[PDB]
Amino acid sequence: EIRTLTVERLLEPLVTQVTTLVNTSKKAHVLAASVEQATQNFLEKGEQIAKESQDLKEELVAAVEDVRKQGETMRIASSEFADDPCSSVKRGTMVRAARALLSAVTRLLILADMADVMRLLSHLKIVEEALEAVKNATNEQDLANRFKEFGKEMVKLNYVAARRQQELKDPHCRDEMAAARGALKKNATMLYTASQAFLRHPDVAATRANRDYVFKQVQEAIAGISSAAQA
Repeated sequence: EIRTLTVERLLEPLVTQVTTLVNTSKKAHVLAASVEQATQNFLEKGEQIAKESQDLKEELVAAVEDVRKQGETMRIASSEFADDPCSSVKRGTMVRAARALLSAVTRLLILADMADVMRLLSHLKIVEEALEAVKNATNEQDLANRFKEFGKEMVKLNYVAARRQQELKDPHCRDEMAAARGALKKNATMLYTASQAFLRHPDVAATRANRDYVFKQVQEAIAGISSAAQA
């Protein structure tokens, strides 16, 4: 089971059409027709997904093509089944074709989910590194510049993470991710202020300790986002 509203919404229609068709001459052709409809509009959504993706693009395209083939096989098998409903052999061919189709679909979706997660994680690593550079700055000018860079990454990460957050079906996961994201945002300001406090008083041990501690909180928050995002 993969939990994502996009996955569930793309899956639902096709799977229900197919399941119904597998569970039952004029009307059989109708069911087959519905399955073909579901198949083709799912195919639309799929090639769109393939286009939009920035990670694992080629693979997604291939997976879409594979869905196209299994869809054709399924159509043929299902019409030949429709023409002769009580045929056990034709039924068997149809059902095998159906399993093959759903499997292809499933592969496509799992691949896609993986692409999304990988985008998010890429952003997270980039932001983590930018904040580490904030932590390690040695004067007010370079601190300001590293924070400038961090901001530019942070805005990319924020939409991606929010999008992901919107996809999670389980509200426990959803809200957990919201808290990790809030914590990251909060700790970025605290990191900046702590680094400022250290630069202003490098003599005082408390400041270096607090800066270090905050950066640890940042790392926890980031880990928390990636964890909650992978359900």
